[PDB]
Amino acid sequence: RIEREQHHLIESIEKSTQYMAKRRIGALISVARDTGMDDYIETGIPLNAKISSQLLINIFIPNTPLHDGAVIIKGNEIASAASYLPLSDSPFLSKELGTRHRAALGISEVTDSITIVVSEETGGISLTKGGELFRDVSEEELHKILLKELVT
Repeated sequence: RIEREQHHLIESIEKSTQYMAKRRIGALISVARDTGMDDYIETGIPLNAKISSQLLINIFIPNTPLHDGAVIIKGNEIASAASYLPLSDSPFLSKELGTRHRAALGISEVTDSITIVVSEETGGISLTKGGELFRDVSEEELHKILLKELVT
């Protein structure tokens, strides 16, 4: 049950971000954990949808209603899309990185959530946790981190 759901969540994130990275589609996916993110869920469009790679991909297609903003995953659902996330004010964040990176950093400073970013400029995948940014991670590295952090 829970472990299978968590592995399916990881697979869904791996497959969708690989798809988007290849096509350089910007994406922002925040996975809630012990810290509650209900307040940011309430800022987006509610989906309460089953997790799948296909739905994640369709959400972030450019020039669509749901593509701007964050997807937030809570429990075993895609809770919301087009959600707002607080932007980090850190001066350490590279000027090369965009708004999605700053939003992922900002939510990671005030929650224990794991947030994944796909850069629309480079296709690189980045991850934020606990106020730190892990830039342009490999597929294997993404896999290891998600296995460690999302499987309990």
